[PDB]
Amino acid sequence: GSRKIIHVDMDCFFAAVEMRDNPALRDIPIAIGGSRERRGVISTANYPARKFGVRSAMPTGMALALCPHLTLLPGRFDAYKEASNHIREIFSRYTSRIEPLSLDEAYLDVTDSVHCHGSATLIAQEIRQTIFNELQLTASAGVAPVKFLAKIASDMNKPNGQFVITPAEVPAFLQTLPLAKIPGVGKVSAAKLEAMGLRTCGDVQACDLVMLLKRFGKFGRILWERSQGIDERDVNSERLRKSVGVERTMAEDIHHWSECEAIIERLYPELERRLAKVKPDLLIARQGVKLKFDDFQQTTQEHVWPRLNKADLIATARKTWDERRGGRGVRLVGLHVTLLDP
DNA sequence: TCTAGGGTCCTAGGACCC
DNA sequence: CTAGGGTCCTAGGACCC
Ligand SMILES: Cc1cn([C@H]2C[C@H](O)[C@@H](COP(=O)(O)NP(=O)(O)OP(=O)(O)O)O2)c(=O)[nH]c1=O
Ligand SMILES: [Mg+2]
Ligand SMILES: [Mg+2]
Repeated sequence: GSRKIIHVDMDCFFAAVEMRDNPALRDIPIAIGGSRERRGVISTANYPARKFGVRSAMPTGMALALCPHLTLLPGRFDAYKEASNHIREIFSRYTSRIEPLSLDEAYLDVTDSVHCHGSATLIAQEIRQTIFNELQLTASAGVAPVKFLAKIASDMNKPNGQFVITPAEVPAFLQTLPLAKIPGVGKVSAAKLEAMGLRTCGDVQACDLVMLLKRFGKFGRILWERSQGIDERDVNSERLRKSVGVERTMAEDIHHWSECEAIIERLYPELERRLAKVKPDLLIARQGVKLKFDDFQQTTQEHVWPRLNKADLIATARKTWDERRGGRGVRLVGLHVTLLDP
């Protein structure tokens, strides 16, 4: 049938929390991320900072050259987790059909809801208002028949706005809809499509499905389908973690193995008490290490393993260091597990 | 500018299992 | 009358947050 899906997205999440807890900011360029000292990257920035072009995933050195007066914050994660849990409770007030995508995002299947006369608009509006009141955080929302259009509409009226796409508005909306606006379509994909003369969903509607399946596989099918406005993806609410890892980037050096091992020794206690939280007996289908080199190239080494143990990680990391390092310096060391199925 | 720390899913080359 | 099909490892890419 036709569903009423709602995507909720917190506006400038981290920076919003930090500004909420410190009004001395608010009107100044702030950003959450690591220092150029410790080779950091911007997690997110507030709007005054974005005015200078400060983006997420931007190297802090690049952001400081764009915004010399950028105030750099480290990040208060628990303060984000409380907000996330809170807004999720707020979501649960309206339905059980809830698929959290992160801390500040969630899909809601709100069709069978009898809350605001079956209106997803008033429901989303009330969720945003409730969030505003109970958290002093602002939020934006997308309302759509399917998921990806709810996600797209979620960004069309931010900050503190919501956008609604009706089944009757879908075809007109799809025609001049750039493929890069579709979730799952990043720079590489969009450049591939662009090179193939495809920019919009309307461009894809007049395309051969067989060709798309050839050049992209599943991605081609999904591209064609959502270009048609088809997204049979159902809001899950039973979704679970499929991995946990602990990795770190240094100022650098480490060209010696003892340094890598020391860093592993300092990384393992945390891989423990993060895994212990969601399986006290330390489950594990696979275990592994990751190394990132000075050329920014990285390698991972995992293996079938029955239970978390430091020694094996150290051995594997020794083999990765011995065989794949190639005399290169290492900027990052990482540990990783994979968990089991139910 | 000099590029985090988390995760998701997808593919694929080769190794097994039958 | 040497096994191809399918599943599993496992390393890596693209992507999102
Ligand atoms: C994209 C991104 C986000 N984050 C964190 C910071 C954000 O506060 C949080 C939510 O990400 P988002 O919704 O994609 N970004 P935002 O909410 O801060 O920006 P917007 O207001 O939604 O436009 O995730 C990163 O730590 N690295 C990233 O690359
Ligand atoms: Mg978002
Ligand atoms: Mg957000």
